[PDB]
Order: sequence, then C-alpha cells, then structure tokens
Amino acid sequence: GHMGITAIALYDYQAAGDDEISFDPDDIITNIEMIDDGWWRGVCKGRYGLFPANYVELRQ
Repeated sequence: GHMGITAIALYDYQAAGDDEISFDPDDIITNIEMIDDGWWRGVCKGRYGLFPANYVELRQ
C-alpha cells in the first residue's frame, strides 16, 4: 500500500546520471511516479531516482 505504484524490472539498466537509478532484471521498483513522459521516479534497492519507463513492467 505504502509502496504505491510498483514495477518489476525487465532489463538491466545502468544509471547514466547521479539522479538516475540502476537495476537488474527482476529487481523491484516501488513508490513510482510517472513524472515525465518516459522517465519515471521510484525507489530501487535503497536508491531513489529516475529510470526508463519502458525498462520495467508495472505490477498488479
């Protein structure tokens, strides 16, 4: 519930900025906010930042 909008990573993403996050396939992204277009904001493994929307799959 307090995890908000959540998603499962499909592909490896390696952050390309300090404000970006990294994840591996099957990592979980939580507390997501579709702030801008194809760049969303959420938490993954203690890191809070931007990530590509087309790299993840929303849960439920």
